[PDB]
Amino acid sequence: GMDIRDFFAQSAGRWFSQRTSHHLAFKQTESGKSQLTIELLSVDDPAVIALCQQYDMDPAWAVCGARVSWDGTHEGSTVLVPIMDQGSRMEGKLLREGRFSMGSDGALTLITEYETIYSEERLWFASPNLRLRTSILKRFGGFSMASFCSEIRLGV
Amino acid sequence: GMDIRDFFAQSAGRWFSQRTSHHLAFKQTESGKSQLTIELLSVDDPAVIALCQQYDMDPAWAVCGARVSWDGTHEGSTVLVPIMDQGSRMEGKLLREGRFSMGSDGALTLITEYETIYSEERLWFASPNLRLRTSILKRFGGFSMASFCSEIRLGV
Repeated sequence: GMDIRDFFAQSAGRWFSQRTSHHLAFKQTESGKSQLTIELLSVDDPAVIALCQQYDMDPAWAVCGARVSWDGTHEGSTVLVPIMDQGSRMEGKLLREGRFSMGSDGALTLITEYETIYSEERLWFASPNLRLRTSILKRFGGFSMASFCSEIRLGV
Repeated sequence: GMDIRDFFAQSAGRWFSQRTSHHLAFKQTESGKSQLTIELLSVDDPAVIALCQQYDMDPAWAVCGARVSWDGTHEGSTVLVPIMDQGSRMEGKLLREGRFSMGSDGALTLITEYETIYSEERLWFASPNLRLRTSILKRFGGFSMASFCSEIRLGV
């Protein structure tokens, strides 16, 4: 019964991420460990504002933001900012430095599609310290990748 | 918007299964390929009846059944039979040779818990020829396993 802002807040913190990807066509599989740092940003934060106008958007719509940093294979940091839909607290657009949807079950779904490339990710908490996510990648008329991630909260 | 019977019918067929499991506590991971054969059984089928009475159940409740066979590491075959809930076509009990729940999104959820061991699996179709499933295993007060499976329909 939580919304995006709640989901974003919950995600905040340091996590150990274990990723496994299945390459459908080649019946292969590659896995990789990684560290993740999710810090919730306030609508006031300059990073948020920058992204909004960047996407030609008004910061008055940004409900919150987040800075996701990783490390492990490659590494970096990106900022995400959700823009609400007409009178909605569950669906809208997600600005990346794509569309999102919060569901009754408390799981977030992200969808970004260009032309032949469709990407669908689903994130959810199995525990306040266990975030999981699945995803599929469709490309040139065929599914090409299916992935899973286990993220356990670190602490410190 | 499909129900169990529909989900069971859809699952029927031969599939190539790719499984990856993440062992949380030890930050490990093991993957394995496998073949799967799902044949839908009718309430009339003797295998179904046997299981019902076996679970001290009346075959008049069984909406359908299924024989799941696999191969690859270990191998075998088991039968599953869903028993409906009072005036319900989405939730109920699942007899294994545990509780189930069909959702609006068309994804099935299976839950079986003894005492300290909790098991939650979620199956769904990303395509009529792509069935996916995630799961978590809680044991002795701690999550111990998270898994993902990609199943692409074979044919023949």
